[PDB]
Amino acid sequence: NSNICEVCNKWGRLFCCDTCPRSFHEHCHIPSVEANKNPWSCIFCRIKTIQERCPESQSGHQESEVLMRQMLPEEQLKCEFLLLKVYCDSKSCFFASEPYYNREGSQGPQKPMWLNKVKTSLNEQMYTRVEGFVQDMRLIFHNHKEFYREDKFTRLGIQVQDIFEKNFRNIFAIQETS
Ligand SMILES: [Zn+2]
Ligand SMILES: [Zn+2]
Ligand SMILES: [Zn+2]
Repeated sequence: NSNICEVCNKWGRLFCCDTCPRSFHEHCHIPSVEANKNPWSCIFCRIKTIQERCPESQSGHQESEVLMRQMLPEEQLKCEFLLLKVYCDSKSCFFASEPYYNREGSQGPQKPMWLNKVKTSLNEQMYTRVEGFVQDMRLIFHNHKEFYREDKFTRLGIQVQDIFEKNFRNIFAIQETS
């Protein structure tokens, strides 16, 4: 197995996947690495299994259909993996914890949002449809773009949104378009 966490790329107290060479810190994995279970399969492996069991799940889908899906166990897992893919980028540090807003010439957002809040919300089963999760994730980057206006720091919102969107299209097998 790898000797660094797949998500944060640091060593430490790592839990190893039994079906692939990835390793994780306990709270870097989503959901947090389970107490017992031997063997243990990581989220990458669990998603791969869904795909292998139903190869047709990879045919293209309309975003609007994906968003209306109820958060059954497979959709819950897919959103957890999508969230984890965002944390895998180092620029996610900017969006992880609760923000505050005091910049001359801007006003903070009406509805602040951050990754760890989405993480808690998924853990607590607060989202009933995929749309709930996706709306909160997109709000993170939208709030950032609006607040930072012309400061070049706005680009960090663009960059991490692009990671989110590419992974959303992959995980939920959104029909490819130009
Ligand atoms: Zn880690
Ligand atoms: Zn694995
Ligand atoms: Zn099938």
